[PDB]
Amino acid sequence: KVFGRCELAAAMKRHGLDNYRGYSLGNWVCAAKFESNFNTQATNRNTDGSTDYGILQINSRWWCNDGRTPGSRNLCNIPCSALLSSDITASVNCAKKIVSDGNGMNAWVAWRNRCKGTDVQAWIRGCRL
Ligand SMILES: CC(=O)N[C@@H]1[C@@H](O)[C@H](O[C@@H]2O[C@H](CO)[C@@H](O[C@@H]3O[C@H](CO)[C@@H](O[C@@H]4O[C@H](CO)[C@@H](O)[C@H](O)[C@H]4NC(C)=O)[C@H](O)[C@H]3NC(C)=O)[C@H](O)[C@H]2NC(C)=O)[C@@H](CO)O[C@H]1O
Ligand SMILES: [Cl-]
Ligand SMILES: [Cl-]
Ligand SMILES: [Cl-]
Ligand SMILES: [Cl-]
Ligand code: NA
Repeated sequence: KVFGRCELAAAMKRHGLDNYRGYSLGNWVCAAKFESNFNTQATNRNTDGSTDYGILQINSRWWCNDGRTPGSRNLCNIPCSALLSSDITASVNCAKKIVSDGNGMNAWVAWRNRCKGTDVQAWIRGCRL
């Protein structure tokens, strides 16, 4: 599923991601834009053999099981394929664990390089919410 911008903002807010660990909704929408282009089916292979999955490009080295990242963890206790669902519940629940793990949203490379420090509230402009 390719979400619209406000559609994704609304889904994230409903699932309690807005202001989670102090990160306003626009931070999360910006992160999703540049991680996945709002596409729940996005995947990307990393140099270490891990893969990033879904709307928030969650990495199999730490967070989910894909059976092909030897020596990795599965800290969200989920198959990585669950992070590709049109329903973003699994991705949001896992993202809450990630952003709580010490480094905040710096876990998302695209957030750190393209969203952090910018006018992220613009990502929810026009949305009813
Ligand atoms: C080349 C490149 O940049 N590729 C991107 C991927 O790196 C990225 O997916 C992210 O992958 C990184 C690296 O594996 C991962 O970051 C690591 O996360 C773990 C878990 O949170 C950290 O370990 C914690 O460190 C804190 C701080 O000391 C400890 O307090 C805590 O106890 C540790 N937790 C555990 C379980 O040990 C690592 O420190 C951290 N490493 C680095 C270098 O930051 C991110 O979590 C991954 N992000 C996501 C969203 O999964 C991927 C993301 O889409 O994007 C690639 O492009
Ligand atoms: Cl957009
Ligand atoms: Cl594995
Ligand atoms: Cl980047
Ligand atoms: Cl915001
Ligand atoms: Na894993």
